[PDB]
Amino acid sequence: KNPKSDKFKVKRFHHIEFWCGDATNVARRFSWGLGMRFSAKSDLSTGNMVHASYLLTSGDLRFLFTAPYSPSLSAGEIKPTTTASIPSFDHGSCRSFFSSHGLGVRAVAIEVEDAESAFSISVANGAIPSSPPIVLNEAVTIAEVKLYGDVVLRYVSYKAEFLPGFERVEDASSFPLDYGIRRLDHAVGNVPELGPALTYVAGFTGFHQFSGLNSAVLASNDEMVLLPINEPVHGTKRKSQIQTYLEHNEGAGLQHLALMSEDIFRTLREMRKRSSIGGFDFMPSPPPTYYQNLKKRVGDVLSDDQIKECEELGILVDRDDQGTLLQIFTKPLGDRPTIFIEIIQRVGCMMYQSGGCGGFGKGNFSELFKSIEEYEK
Amino acid sequence: KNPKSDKFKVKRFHHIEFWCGDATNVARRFSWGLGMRFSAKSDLSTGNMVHASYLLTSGDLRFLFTAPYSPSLSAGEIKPTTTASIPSFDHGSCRSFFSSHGLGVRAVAIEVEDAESAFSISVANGAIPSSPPIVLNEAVTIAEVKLYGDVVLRYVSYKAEFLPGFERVEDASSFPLDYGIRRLDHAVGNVPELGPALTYVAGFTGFHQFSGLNSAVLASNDEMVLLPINEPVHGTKRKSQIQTYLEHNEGAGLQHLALMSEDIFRTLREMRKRSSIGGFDFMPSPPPTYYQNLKKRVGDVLSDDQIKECEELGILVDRDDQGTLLQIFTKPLGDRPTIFIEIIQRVGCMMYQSGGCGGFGKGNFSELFKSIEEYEK
Ligand SMILES: Cc1c(Cl)ccc(C(=O)C2=C(O)C(=O)N(C3CC3)[C@@H]2C)c1Cl
Ligand SMILES: Cc1c(Cl)ccc(C(=O)C2=C(O)C(=O)N(C3CC3)[C@@H]2C)c1Cl
Ligand SMILES: [Co+2]
Ligand SMILES: [Co+2]
Repeated sequence: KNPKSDKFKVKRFHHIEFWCGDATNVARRFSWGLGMRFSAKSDLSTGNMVHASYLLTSGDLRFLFTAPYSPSLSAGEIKPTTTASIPSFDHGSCRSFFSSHGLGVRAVAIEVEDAESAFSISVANGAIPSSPPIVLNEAVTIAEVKLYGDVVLRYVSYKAEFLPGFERVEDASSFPLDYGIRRLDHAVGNVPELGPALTYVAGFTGFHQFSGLNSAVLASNDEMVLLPINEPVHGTKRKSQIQTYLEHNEGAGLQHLALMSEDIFRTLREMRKRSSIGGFDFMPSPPPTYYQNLKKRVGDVLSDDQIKECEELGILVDRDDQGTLLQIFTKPLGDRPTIFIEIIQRVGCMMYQSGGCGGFGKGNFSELFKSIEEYEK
Repeated sequence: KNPKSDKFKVKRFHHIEFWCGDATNVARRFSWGLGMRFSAKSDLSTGNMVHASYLLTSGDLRFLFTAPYSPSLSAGEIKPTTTASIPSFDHGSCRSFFSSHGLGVRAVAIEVEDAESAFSISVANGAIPSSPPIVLNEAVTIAEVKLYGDVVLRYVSYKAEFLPGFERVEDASSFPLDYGIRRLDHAVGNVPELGPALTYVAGFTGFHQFSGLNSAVLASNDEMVLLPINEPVHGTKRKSQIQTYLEHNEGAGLQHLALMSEDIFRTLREMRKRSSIGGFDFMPSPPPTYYQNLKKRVGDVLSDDQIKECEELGILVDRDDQGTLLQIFTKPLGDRPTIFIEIIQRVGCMMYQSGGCGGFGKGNFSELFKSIEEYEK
């Protein structure tokens, strides 16, 4: 059931912004690890005396990496005279965020029809304002409300190239890496209490509802903006990974980003080639029994060769009543056991493909448990 | 003239420690960019609840990358019960350093015969103590004094593998990258006033003395520990890069690290291959006239082919009365126009090769000026 109750017109995920201590080194690591091209910058070389911001792109996926300069470079400026390209940026907020949480997502940005209306309607419906709507070069409007923890939901709307004040990067610096990643599929938050988090976010957006944790997914009208939220389940034998996250992150925050690949086998071949030379590591592969048991579960979707390819790369597979899900998880992206990345490809639900086709892989919890147990053998 | 006036026995450069906001992403970027292997770690997986520290090595060169965890993970500990592997580490000092200076070198570490004696003698001769000598697992002694700005000179001595509490890394994670870099040749500081900086450092070590700036080099007895220091020259047409450094760094600090290569042509081929895919960029190449003029200056040292190889890679060449110097500079390593890296190879002064053979390239200032002028043509 989809009531289509969005309180304002939402289009697609637009970008994800990481707050960093040094944007250069994080961006370069991510570019090589994920096969994303450098495509825009806003920094000293573009007149920005406030923050260094570098944009990576792969297909429609946009990762922004931002770090503060010394406040002294901009101590003469005031907000009317600011050289910052992202007016919501604040030196103190950024340093407080990174010292508290370490490297992580500050903003989940969605493109909307009218960012000022989205902000006003959100706040009228309980959203905690973070940064009021600001019109950038009479062309782009940006506004921010609190989502969970110190993560904001960022609204962006365009009258008619990332943001004003960002320059496209020189093609010499812009090497066309591409491992097949094409768009953000979902962005997941960890909170202490799921109920109040859902009530808050669904309250101001109108988004509808789509071991160790309880979870639920909020979705926009066409279910292309997908925001799962997790809470820990206390008192289990194995301590909840959600609780470990909250402890190491100093509270609620973004847990994982799911990136859709147009060819998950190629993406994982390419990423795994680079794991030990600057890229990303992957969680331990499931035991061979998991792949033995995949014939009975998805034998009608993937051939024996395609499932063998999954076993090589450590891919996981799940299936709902509508489609099939291929997925795999990186180790944490930084020092702390907090944020990680999921690579995903979905099969089925063709009308274009409908959002969330195949679910989010919750069947893989019991199947992995069963798998290791019967693997022990 | 070399008075050999060291006030304590100094061996070689031991390691350079960067203070980071996220050690993982910086270390992985540096590993790929410079061809250095991951060889030791101290972090949550080794029982360290205080800081994440990752060691990269290439030949004898050791780069350490350290970032703080949430203080809450170790809030129950006291210094006697600390899980930190580097006892001088302090959460507050580290966060203050990175917010003030951004990514940069916290410690220039030299190996000495007796770190406690070096500390005591240094402090008796004017050194400002930073961290008193601590004996680690009855095996290694570590102590720190202020060098300049918030950079410390770190003494390490071994009774008889990096530091106790560091684990060698699993060979799967340890990919044997190597672009030919073999050791640290010199480490350079920028200060506001050269005179008082020299008087201070030469005062407590006994080290002897070996446009836009004035500079001087302090050296140990065998001139294998080499510490150049720069000050800005004010009032020139083109603003001093030393002054720009001081402004963007919020004061004195480490300007560049010079890394000796056993084959600078191979190192630069390998690094330049990776510039646009996660590695390091290099400063703009000198004009062809510079390479035209190299026949008259070093035609007896490098063949026409070897000088052509220099022109391809943008290498610079200088020469004193004792040897020849091949050098090239990266763009800044991080967001701010502060720290960069020099790659170097020295030819001549064979006895082993004596330290500083060929100087530090100060002849390249006037030669580059002349070169661009006569290039304009
Ligand atoms: C480690 C692991 C496995 Cl074994 C399987 C799926 C995912 C995953 O991506 C999740 C989401 O996107 C979501 O909404 N989830 C809820 C349970 C519905 C899961 C947590 C993860 Cl992290
Ligand atoms: C941009 C540039 C050029 Cl054009 C040539 C050499 C170096 C260099 O490495 C320096 C040192 O190591 C040192 O002691 N130096 C003093 C002058 C004696 C220079 C600055 C640099 Cl940065
Ligand atoms: Co997911
Ligand atoms: Co130098």
